[PDB]
Amino acid sequence: AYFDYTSAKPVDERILEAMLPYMTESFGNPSSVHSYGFKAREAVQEAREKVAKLVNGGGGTVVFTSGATEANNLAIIGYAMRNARKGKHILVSAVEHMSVINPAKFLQKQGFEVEYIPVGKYGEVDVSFIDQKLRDDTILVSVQHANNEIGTIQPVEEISEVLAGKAALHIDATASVGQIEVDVEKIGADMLTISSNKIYGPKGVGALWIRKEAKLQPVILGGGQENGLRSGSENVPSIVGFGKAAEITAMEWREEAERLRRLRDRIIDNVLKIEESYLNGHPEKRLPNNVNVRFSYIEGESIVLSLDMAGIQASTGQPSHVLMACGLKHEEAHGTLLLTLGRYNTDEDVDRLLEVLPGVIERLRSMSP
Amino acid sequence: AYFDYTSAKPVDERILEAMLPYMTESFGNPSSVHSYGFKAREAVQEAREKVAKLVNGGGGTVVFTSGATEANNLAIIGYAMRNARKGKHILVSAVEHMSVINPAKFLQKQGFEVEYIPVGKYGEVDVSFIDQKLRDDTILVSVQHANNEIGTIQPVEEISEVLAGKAALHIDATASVGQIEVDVEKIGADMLTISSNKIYGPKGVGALWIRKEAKLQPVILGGGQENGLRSGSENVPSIVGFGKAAEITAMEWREEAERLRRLRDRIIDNVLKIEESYLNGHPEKRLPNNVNVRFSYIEGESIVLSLDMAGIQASTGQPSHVLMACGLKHEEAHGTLLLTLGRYNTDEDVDRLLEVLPGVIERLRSMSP
Ligand SMILES: Cc1ncc(COP(=O)(O)O)c(CN)c1O
Ligand SMILES: Cc1ncc(COP(=O)(O)O)c(CN)c1O
Ligand SMILES: [Ca+2]
Ligand SMILES: [Ca+2]
Ligand SMILES: [Cl-]
Ligand SMILES: [Cl-]
Repeated sequence: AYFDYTSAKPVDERILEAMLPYMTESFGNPSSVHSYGFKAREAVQEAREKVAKLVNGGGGTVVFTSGATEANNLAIIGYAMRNARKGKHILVSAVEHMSVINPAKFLQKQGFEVEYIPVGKYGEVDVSFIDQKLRDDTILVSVQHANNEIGTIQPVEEISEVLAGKAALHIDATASVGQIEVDVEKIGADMLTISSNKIYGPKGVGALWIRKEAKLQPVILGGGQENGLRSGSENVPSIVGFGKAAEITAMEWREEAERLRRLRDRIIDNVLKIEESYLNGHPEKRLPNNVNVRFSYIEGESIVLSLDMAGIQASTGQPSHVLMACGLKHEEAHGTLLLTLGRYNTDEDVDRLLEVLPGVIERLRSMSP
Repeated sequence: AYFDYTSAKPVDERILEAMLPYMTESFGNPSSVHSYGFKAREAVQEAREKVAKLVNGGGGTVVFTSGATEANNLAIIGYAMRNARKGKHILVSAVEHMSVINPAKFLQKQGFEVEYIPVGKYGEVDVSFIDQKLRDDTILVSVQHANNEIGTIQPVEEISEVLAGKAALHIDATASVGQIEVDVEKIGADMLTISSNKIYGPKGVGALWIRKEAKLQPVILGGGQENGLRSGSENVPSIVGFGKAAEITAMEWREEAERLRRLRDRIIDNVLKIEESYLNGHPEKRLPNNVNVRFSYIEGESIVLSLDMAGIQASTGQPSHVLMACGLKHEEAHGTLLLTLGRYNTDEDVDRLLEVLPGVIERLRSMSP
């Protein structure tokens, strides 16, 4: 029973089917000026449209990348380096993915003033902090749409109203696309990170959606693909799969989200029956697929081990920077179990989790001094 | 009939077969600490071994990337930024791929002294130039193993002897792996770029092989995968395909090279029967898969168009920086046709090319004033 979807997902069989013809039969380079080239270019353009449409991104351009990490690097470093003449103050949430944090830290070494936005006890960013700390030399703000570790949905719409026409807003939507509504006009994104595999597309591809008139400096240099912003011969099969994923997700995500919510709530209601159990992240303003719970007197790693031994895959998340930002003590954060759900989970999976987990907690507590 | 293999290749059916299980069934993240994670990690390690073995790279480490462009960026910018305290003089060949040149140009903006190595009339780099221009503050030299446009094989072994224990040698081997012998001990590479699709693996993956004790600064920042040098969740299916490609290439490349040579020589012998036809690149020290010819009074683009119309895919290569570096005039470089061969070419393809091409040249010349 697999409850580790936020670490990796399976490629939907429908997506694979769409990809395969581009591997072997129609394998052209989109830059080539012959019929094989043309078909590849047409496939890429299509795929590009399907990704844009998913997030209502007609007001900007999709840039294909090798995944969310590269796209986050491009958003943070690409925008900041390109726009540094307008100011060098940057605001980054304390609970961002490391593929946003470490680029921010790189910019600190390049002379940018990076100020981290604190979060409250459920991991919600402090919007009054952003309003207070916003300056005329603030050029960029990065706040994730939601947190993939503790599930909390961020108030990005409220943030966008604070930042309107003063600083660019980068929103990492890796955890939210296909889970909750992601409309770059509603949330006011200027840049939006998207992961292919998080919507059951192929690994190894993703995108940064960039709003019209937002200028970036490329990170990857070369033959000038992606209109100069991201060089390298197009990975047409992965792009096509990503496109198919996006189209499928546009049609199916609302139903899937409700199904996952149903399984999530079953898990949470019952797991919290365990003595001295605690939910991490917001209990309602929360991704449909996320259950993050900690247990007194226990190590998360041993839960994960015990669950593995019983054929259940899970995660725990140097303790998590996210949990520490919410104010957990070292000992509290060490007892954390992360169950993340997905397209192929069943009621039987949840039955199985719920039959095993209470005894796992009991045994590990028997061991605590 | 497809003669544009250096723009894109088909994925070998055997490679696809190896990849597929990791798409849907065994889809774990190698960083995950459960059975799905373990299998993914084992697959990646294996694949990694198979790529290293192909280039005799036991004396270093394979770093997986999204392809040759990213790997070239990593080699040039990663090494240079990391080692800049030892000097900031860099030597780059005049005929390098743009995914080496544009990173070099980026470094020029960062205060590095980049000096371009000239080539002679067949595109061979001037080794006496390198010896003359090598200084105690030269930290890096980038010379491709061979040129994918004009086919010329570079004297990298001789270059390595000049540079032994004074400057790092980066060799872009994107055009050579699987065509000619690539042994990083024989050619003295400190960093070696490898492309997956160039050996009929999946697009969207490649590697930089890095010799032990060579230090690089990462370009892509995040979760610290690839031992910190290249962050991002592993694209396990593409890595596995790359690995399979490498294993297959180790076994089959010598036979394939001879077959391609046989087809190449047929083409060259007969195409040069055309009046005022000229081979570009060295006629013997040349990749088995490369035919680059120009024709007086003609535009390469119209040849390519005419060939497309007859169901033959080819290429022409702001004129090519490679051809201009060899000293061609604008008008000469504009008349260039690039036929690149591959695993699936047949004698019938060559028959077809040779039946069509002479009449194509005649018609286009009828049009010249
Ligand atoms: C010799 C050489 N170097 C590297 C590259 C870059 O490869 P890619 O566009 O697949 O990233 C190319 C272009 N196919 C090449 O032929
Ligand atoms: C919210 C979030 N941001 C982006 C990433 C980076 O994704 P990847 O490792 O696939 O590049 C992750 C890690 N899965 C994530 O969950
Ligand atoms: Ca603006
Ligand atoms: Ca050394
Ligand atoms: Cl909160
Ligand atoms: Cl020469």
